[PDB]
Amino acid sequence: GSSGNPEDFKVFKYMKILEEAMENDTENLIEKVRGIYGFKVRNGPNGAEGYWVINAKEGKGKVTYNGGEKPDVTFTISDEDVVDLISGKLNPQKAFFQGKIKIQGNMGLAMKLTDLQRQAAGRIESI
Repeated sequence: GSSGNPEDFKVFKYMKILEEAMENDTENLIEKVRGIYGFKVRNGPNGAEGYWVINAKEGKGKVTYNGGEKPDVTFTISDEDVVDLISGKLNPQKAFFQGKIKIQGNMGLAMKLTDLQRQAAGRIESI
């Protein structure tokens, strides 16, 4: 599988701000959802594939390429669609259903991850 550099992925800048943003919340909700996240991102620049590990288990929330640690939950998304998911434009719910999101749900942890994605949606209004 042709794998170009991870910087060329759209998720690069998103996961880099993910790193900050998760803990950037003043009440560091990362401590509620302490876990290790594995992001398997496909459909890279030229059919490339990437994998970043978000260590939130320590309450840090840092993302590292080939983390080496066992992620409590792992997601599988396309580099193209991640931008809508992380922006709150594309529903990870509908994405899960349509195969854009393949996540091994942890009954406790991924539900708090479900809580965090509510914040990542960036919605203020009711509809």
